Amino acid sequence: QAIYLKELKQSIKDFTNQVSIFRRDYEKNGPMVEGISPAEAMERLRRF
Repeated sequence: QAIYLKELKQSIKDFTNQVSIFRRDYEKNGPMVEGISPAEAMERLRRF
Protein backbone atom coordinates (compact mmCIF):
# COMPACT_ATOMS: atom_id res chain seq x y z
CA GLN A 1 0.00 0.00 0.00
CA ALA A 2 2.90 2.37 0.70
CA ILE A 3 4.52 2.17 -2.74
CA TYR A 4 1.12 3.07 -4.20
CA LEU A 5 1.09 6.14 -1.96
CA LYS A 6 4.54 7.10 -3.27
CA GLU A 7 3.33 6.51 -6.83
CA LEU A 8 0.40 8.84 -6.16
CA LYS A 9 2.94 11.31 -4.78
CA GLN A 10 5.21 11.37 -7.85
CA SER A 11 2.06 11.52 -9.99
CA ILE A 12 0.81 14.69 -8.31
CA LYS A 13 4.33 16.13 -8.36
CA ASP A 14 4.75 15.71 -12.12
CA PHE A 15 1.16 16.74 -12.91
CA THR A 16 1.76 20.08 -11.19
CA ASN A 17 4.62 21.14 -13.48
CA GLN A 18 2.67 19.68 -16.39
CA VAL A 19 -0.13 22.17 -15.67
CA SER A 20 2.59 24.81 -15.32
CA ILE A 21 4.03 24.29 -18.82
CA PHE A 22 0.41 24.03 -20.02
CA ARG A 23 -0.54 27.52 -18.83
CA ARG A 24 2.84 28.79 -20.04
CA ASP A 25 2.25 27.53 -23.59
CA TYR A 26 -1.15 29.24 -23.53
CA GLU A 27 -0.07 32.88 -23.30
CA LYS A 28 2.25 32.76 -26.34
CA ASN A 29 0.50 30.14 -28.48
CA GLY A 30 -2.90 29.85 -30.07
CA PRO A 31 -6.10 31.66 -29.17
CA MET A 32 -4.37 34.58 -27.46
CA VAL A 33 -4.95 37.65 -29.61
CA GLU A 34 -1.54 38.09 -31.25
CA GLY A 35 -1.82 37.77 -35.03
CA ILE A 36 -4.38 37.52 -37.82
CA SER A 37 -4.28 33.74 -38.35
CA PRO A 38 -7.10 33.68 -40.92
CA ALA A 39 -9.48 30.79 -40.16
CA GLU A 40 -6.60 28.46 -39.25
CA ALA A 41 -7.14 28.92 -35.51
CA MET A 42 -9.52 25.95 -35.46
CA GLU A 43 -6.71 23.40 -35.92
CA ARG A 44 -4.63 24.69 -33.02
CA LEU A 45 -7.75 25.21 -30.88
CA ARG A 46 -8.73 21.58 -31.47
CA ARG A 47 -5.24 20.39 -30.57
CA PHE A 48 -5.62 22.50 -27.40
